[PDB]
Amino acid sequence: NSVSVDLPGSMKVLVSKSSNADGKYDLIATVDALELSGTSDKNNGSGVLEGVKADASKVKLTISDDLGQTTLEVFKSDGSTLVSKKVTSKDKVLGDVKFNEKGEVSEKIITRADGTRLEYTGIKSDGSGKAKEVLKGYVLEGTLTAEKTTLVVKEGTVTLSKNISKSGAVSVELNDTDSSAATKKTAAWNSGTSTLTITVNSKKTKDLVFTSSNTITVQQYDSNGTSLEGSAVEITKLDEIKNALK
Repeated sequence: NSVSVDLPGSMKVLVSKSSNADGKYDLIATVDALELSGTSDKNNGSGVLEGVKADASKVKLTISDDLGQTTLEVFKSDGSTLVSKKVTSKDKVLGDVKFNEKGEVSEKIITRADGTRLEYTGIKSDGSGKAKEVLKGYVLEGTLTAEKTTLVVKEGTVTLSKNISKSGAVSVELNDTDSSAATKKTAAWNSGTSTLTITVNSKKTKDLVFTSSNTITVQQYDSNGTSLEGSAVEITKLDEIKNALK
């Protein structure tokens, strides 16, 4: 009979134990009560399965040859224009995409392997939109363009801008409208260490590290302004980021 194969994206497919006369394997899957079926020229669970929703929407599940990626698509009833696409890649990152009534990308939610998210909404034909980053304990809000995602935190006269380029590189900057030389914050970004160093009155006050684990840490400098003291503290709420900008 059949063998179960575990799939990325919390799905299972049943593959026939032997091939048919064309050398092909039968595939069966049930995705949220919808039965999908297909035929594959591989034996491991990869290939294409199809079904039809009760509202006549077409559904297709594509499993990559190495079982590393799954793509679950919903189309309009003639199967020609996309409604939604959910892609789990081999790093277990999830891409959740909605399309407008003409099947152009309208909304995209990226769920990282650690569960943090980038939520892109109201996406227009120039790739611009609204953006939100969902971190552990807090949320950052901003905009999207074809060039970058910019998430903004404001505290007093200080604006902190976290940039995620179209390819995923992070840069951070700080602007302060304060004109007093004694209290105005300025800042320098070190991309190599993903660290923003804040300075007040020609002395370093703190390092903000934007880590590869999608967290922010804050570490203070000593009263001189030249060396770090203590240890970095992980931000766990938006208030703590704002406090670092005071």
